[PDB]
Amino acid sequence: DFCGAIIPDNFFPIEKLRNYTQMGLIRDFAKGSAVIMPGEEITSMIFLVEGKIKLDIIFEDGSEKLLYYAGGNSLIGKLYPTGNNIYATAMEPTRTCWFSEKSLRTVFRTDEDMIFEIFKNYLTKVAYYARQVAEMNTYNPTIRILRLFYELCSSQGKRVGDTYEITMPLSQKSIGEITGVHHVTVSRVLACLKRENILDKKKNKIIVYNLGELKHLSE
Amino acid sequence: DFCGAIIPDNFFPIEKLRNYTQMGLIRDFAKGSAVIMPGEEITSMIFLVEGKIKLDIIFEDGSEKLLYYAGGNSLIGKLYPTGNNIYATAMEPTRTCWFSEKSLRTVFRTDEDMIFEIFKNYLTKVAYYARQVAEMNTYNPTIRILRLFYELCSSQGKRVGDTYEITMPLSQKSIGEITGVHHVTVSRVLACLKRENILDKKKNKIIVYNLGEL
Ligand SMILES: O=C(O)Cc1ccc(O)c(Cl)c1
Ligand SMILES: O=C(O)Cc1ccc(O)c(Cl)c1
Ligand SMILES: O=C(O)Cc1ccc(O)c(Cl)c1
Repeated sequence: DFCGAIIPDNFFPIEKLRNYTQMGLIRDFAKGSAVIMPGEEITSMIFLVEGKIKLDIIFEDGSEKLLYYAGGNSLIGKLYPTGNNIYATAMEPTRTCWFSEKSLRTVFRTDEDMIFEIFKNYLTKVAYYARQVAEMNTYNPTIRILRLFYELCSSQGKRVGDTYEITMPLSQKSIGEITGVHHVTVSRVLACLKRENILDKKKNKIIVYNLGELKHLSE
Repeated sequence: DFCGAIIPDNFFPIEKLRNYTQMGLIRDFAKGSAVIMPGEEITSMIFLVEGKIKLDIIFEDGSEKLLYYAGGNSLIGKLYPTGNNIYATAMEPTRTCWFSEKSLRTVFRTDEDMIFEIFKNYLTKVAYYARQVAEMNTYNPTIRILRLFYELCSSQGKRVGDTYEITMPLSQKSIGEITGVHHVTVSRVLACLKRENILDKKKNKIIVYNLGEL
């Protein structure tokens, strides 16, 4: 039920939509191709059967920002017009299933539970972005990075000996995209955390040596 | 079906839920009372039958921010736990209707259209906050105040003579709450826009003398 998200990646997946894909339209996308073209008006939920999509917002002046990443069993909830210009691209070969409003009616008539999984998915997203705005108005850049690593360890940290391991690739670029923080500050904070023997943000893994001090510093 | 919003106030109203409130639980709140108490686990959608609610988030250090205002026909979508601490107060006497998951099944088994109205309401909320995150990572505080005014004018501004008039109560305080800007910046921007002959943020109205400039 739990509709929390720490990072804007794989928001509340709904594997069970796989059972309904013959009610929608299968559309495939080569690596680097546009799932949602800039300016295109989308009026379908887009279910990600397999692959990976990066979904950005583009402003009036052409400026572009990450909204989220999506992988297998993710849902793009763009059933109605929103006034935002979205650009979504396939990061690898990607199979999607596009569900119109009418096709969704057929889904819910078959399985009423699908309704509530989609509410979960929407709610996850609201809670994540609403919190993020508030947090950006409350904590400074270094604090946001520390709060991110703390929350991530608290959530996903697996006790390996005297440490917690977070088994994920989280690049410096992505931490910047997520936190809004510029690259030099991201570099500097990561480097201190490692020099202070607190955490070591590696390529394929984050090792937290001293979670109590990360928590303390995040405050 | 338009799911845009400029102001985090009265997100996508669903007046038709008025038809189904006998399927939920009616709860009234006096002015100043908590609809959602800080630290309360909410597992209900809450429909606002009449009145007005200010809905905030609270962080672990007790610091607090506005998420949104809500009036008649508004929906609070907190059906499941989110991990956020939410405090929602009645700004005037307010009648609410709480829908559990169970009761929402009853509603949807009666009228399938209500599922899509709820999707519209959620979508409007995701589109609002997601844009705002990105906006905050792209544009400095002053530019976000100027974007607020321009967007407001070209959606709601009625072309009256030489100027542009937007009929709404938008206080300096709430301009800050929305844009994330400190009160002193908001004053020093607004008193500029009047002095330059571009905008006047009077109490009840907003008069844009030059939209091209804005
Ligand atoms: O990934 C698949 O399920 C099939 C698929 C989809 C999209 C593509 O561009 C390719 Cl090469 C294959
Ligand atoms: O399309 C929008 O404006 C925002 C958005 C983007 C992607 C999604 O999955 C959702 Cl629910 C909304
Ligand atoms: O509960 C949250 O975490 C955020 C939130 C608040 C109010 C709402 O109406 C929704 Cl859909 C989400």
